[PDB]
Amino acid sequence: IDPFEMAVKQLERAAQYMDISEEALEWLKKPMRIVEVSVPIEMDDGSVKVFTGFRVQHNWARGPTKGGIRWHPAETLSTVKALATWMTWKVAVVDLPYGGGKGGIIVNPKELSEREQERLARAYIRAVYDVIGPWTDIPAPDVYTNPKIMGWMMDEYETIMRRKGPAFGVITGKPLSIGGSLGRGTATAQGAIFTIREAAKALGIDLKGKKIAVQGYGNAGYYTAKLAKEQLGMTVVAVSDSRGGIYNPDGLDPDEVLKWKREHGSVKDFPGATNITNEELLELEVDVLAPAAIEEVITEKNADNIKAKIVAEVANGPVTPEADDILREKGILQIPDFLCNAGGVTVSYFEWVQNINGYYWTEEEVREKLDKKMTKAFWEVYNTHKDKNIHMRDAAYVVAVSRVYQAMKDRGWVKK
Ligand SMILES: N[C@@H](CCC(=O)O)C(=O)O
Repeated sequence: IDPFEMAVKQLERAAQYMDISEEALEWLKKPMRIVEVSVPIEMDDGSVKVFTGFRVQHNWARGPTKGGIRWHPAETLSTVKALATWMTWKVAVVDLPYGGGKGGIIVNPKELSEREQERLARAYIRAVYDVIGPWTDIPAPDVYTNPKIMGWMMDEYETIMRRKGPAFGVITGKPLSIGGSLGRGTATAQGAIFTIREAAKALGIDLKGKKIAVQGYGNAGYYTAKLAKEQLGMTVVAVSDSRGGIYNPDGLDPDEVLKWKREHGSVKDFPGATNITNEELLELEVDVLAPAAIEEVITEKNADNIKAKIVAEVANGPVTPEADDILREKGILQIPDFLCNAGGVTVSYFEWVQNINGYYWTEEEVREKLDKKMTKAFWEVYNTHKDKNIHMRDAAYVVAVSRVYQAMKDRGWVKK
């Protein structure tokens, strides 16, 4: 199924639940600027290979667009457009002065050396310089892209820009040595934890000593479990990676689980825990469940058997819309996927602010500001959910589209 068409259908479903003019919907259904460029690099053997690069800016009514760059062999122009459309709503729901943007290169980075990767980043910057900038379009790290490529890209942009302005702020996710920001490694987990705490407050639940289950034990899942156990004082009872899963009644130690996974390549055979599967984790009876792994793990097949009371969609769209309806019917409070993991883009916004201002904050200030933003966004989404009697995902979509529509109307782009 085409990603851009799914995004458009999602937008139309959201518009069904709110009062928006037809011209505004038609404007929002089309990216405002799409740039496709050729990216030529010199290979180590001396030959020149040309790659295809994309840079889609869906909307910039609220401010400069924001979005990461993907380096995937199966990259398409439609995926870029859909992800830029999603990024628009993601930055709108958390109330940032940002638009929607996305970039990508059709390349397999596993077969590229470090020098070839640097050449690719510099050539991409040289190609898309005319449509990016500190106040025009701020790229970010994404799949198969790391802060090292961000630093290379920033260096190339500063070289082209002749240091005439805040070249640090042209791109986020940079190393701390060059315009980096603190708390960029646990941004998603921190935002998810804040949203879970706000959900527990809204449901009247004391999380102290409660049970949490985390599916996926990568960067987001591990840090989410660790932060939950530390800050929320809850009991982490079960985790699971792509290989397998483990379950413990009393509770596990996430640091020990990560050490075991590093030692043996998987979380399986952990002492004091019973080896289980991802599925058995899904129907595990816990107060909070945080799927932080491969998307679409909750479908119609297993929606009715979910015993979780709070489902924090840390991953990108892990719940099927029919599964969404089934979970809403049972009275389970869900958190929209693009609202729960909005901590990363919020911390990227903080990094951009620090780069623009030339003044950098500490870990405590970043954590406090992230807490404030996540708490306010979640409370607004929940209030819309309760007032309009619609789904949480639908409420978040309504909030984001309403903000973007108001920004468009204030600019005079749409007269209705
Ligand atoms: N948060 C975005 C990435 C873009 C960014 O962090 O700036 C995503 O994972 O979809």
